[PDB]
Amino acid sequence: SGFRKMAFPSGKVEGCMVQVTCGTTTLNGLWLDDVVYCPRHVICTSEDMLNPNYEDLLIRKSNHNFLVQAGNVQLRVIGHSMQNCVLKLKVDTANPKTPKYKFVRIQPGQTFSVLACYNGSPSGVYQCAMRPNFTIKGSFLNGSCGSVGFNIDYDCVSFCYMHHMELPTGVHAGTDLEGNFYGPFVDRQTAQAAGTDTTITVNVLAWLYAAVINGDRWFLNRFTTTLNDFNLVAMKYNYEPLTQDHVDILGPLSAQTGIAVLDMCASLKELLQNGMNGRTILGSALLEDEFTPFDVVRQCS
Amino acid sequence: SGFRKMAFPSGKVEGCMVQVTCGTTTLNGLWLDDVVYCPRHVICTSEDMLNPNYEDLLIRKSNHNFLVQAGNVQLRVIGHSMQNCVLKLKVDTANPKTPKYKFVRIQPGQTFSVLACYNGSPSGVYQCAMRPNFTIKGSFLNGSCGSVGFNIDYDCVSFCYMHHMELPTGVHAGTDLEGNFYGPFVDRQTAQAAGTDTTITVNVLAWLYAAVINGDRWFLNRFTTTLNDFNLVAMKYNYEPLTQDHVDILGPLSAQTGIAVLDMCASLKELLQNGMNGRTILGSALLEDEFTPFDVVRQCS
Repeated sequence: SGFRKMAFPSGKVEGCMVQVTCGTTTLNGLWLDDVVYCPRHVICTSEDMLNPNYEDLLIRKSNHNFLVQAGNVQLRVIGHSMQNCVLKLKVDTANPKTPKYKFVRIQPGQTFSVLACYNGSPSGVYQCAMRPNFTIKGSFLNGSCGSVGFNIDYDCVSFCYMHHMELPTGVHAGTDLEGNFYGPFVDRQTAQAAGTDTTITVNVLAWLYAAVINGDRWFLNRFTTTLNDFNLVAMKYNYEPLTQDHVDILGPLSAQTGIAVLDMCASLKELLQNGMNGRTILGSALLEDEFTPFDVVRQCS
Repeated sequence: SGFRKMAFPSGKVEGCMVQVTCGTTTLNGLWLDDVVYCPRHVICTSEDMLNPNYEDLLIRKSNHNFLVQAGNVQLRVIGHSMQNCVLKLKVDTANPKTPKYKFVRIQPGQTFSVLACYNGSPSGVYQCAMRPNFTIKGSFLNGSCGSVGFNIDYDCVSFCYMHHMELPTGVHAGTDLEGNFYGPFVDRQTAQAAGTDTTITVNVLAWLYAAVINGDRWFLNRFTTTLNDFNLVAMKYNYEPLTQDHVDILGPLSAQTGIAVLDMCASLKELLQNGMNGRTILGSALLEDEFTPFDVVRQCS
């Protein structure tokens, strides 16, 4: 029993982290088979970041301008290309520690682990959610660029995220491993608006189910409610709309606890309308939304 | 910028996890050089756990009664011994993935990473604190016994914790890697009292310093206070007494923020006496105590 925000074991990803340098800039890259992937802004100076023409800046670079270091080993670059906002450096050796992997583009509200890295060396691991507005609230100090987010299915690593930048607001933005940004962001140091962020309703409900399984039941109510009634309450509190697809994903958890989803929505409604009166749920004084239904099921199982 | 509860990268520990079976019971072991370490209650049935005589139960066992499996590999046991509450199985091969390691016994209020494992295979990693009452609030399902807690100093892994049991209260208890329990607990399925748990004051202060560095300053006050005045407030709120050793450890953080420790205690006092008025600090509605001063410094650096 008990409930912690758990990350995937990071070992399979640690063996893929490398350091990439172009000119003066050093950041993290991901070495898989004979390709190294890193943020294309590695080729920019701090002055370039105001308004970079990446194609033009990349033109000034040849294979020998890219220093790729894996531990103490030096890799030889035999090709370079830009794919969207990522650089792909073809190297002459396959990474012997390449795990089974896929590149996936995750959906807002899904969770993943981040291995935060500096100069190609891992420093820490944490679990987070992609926010509905396609930002992440991470821990990214200078030189963490190129650190990656991932999920693990027994032996396959699904890479879903590469860190690129901190917005002026302090939240973080990045790409999938094909270099397409999540959300409206660009790799340019300019003012950039993230949308209003909403709370991930299906995750909150999943976590409430986690709480019941673990013995916290005070929030359970006499009331029930309807999908439209609840969504009225959600819209007011900047919770994302709950759909029947969400209700269905919560099915196994409803089965385990014997609590119907709409009964649990009515508890959430009262929570939203009345607050927590200084009480806690699973040790938290706020409604937690970075556990998916899948996360809760896997941790309990 | 930004602040997350970060665990150490788990790779060095993943390569040490094995599965140990004696009779019907299977749990996790730690394979380092040519020794496997696991909880001695691996040799107990569920009936044995009421009141086990470990010496007598161990007598009925010989080397070939202990099945040690590392992935698909099978290890050969050439010796067994009981050290306090841990069994040490001498095997015929050194673990080739043995990192540089030490065994350390940590102090209450210090933090470490846990690799939660089931049948010798890792499932998740999280960061936690040893509570002042020598329990941990973990995530330990059936078969997590023998999962280990650790810190990492660049390349050395310092093992500090092995999980043994869940108390009837839902909190967890375990040993150092010499088999000495943290706290008053025994490896017996009987009612066991944990002391009153207190909040780790020096960690809360460290986290407040983290908050200032990250831009949350609302809690900063006009007041200051004294060590004895503050400790009056701490005792009332079940916070552990703050000493000059603690004030000193907070020195680097006081230097970075230009805020004297006692000024920050006065902010904490007002927080403790007035609550948070529905506000948050670093995204939390409660005062967080599982970051040490060292944790905060390392993450900011």
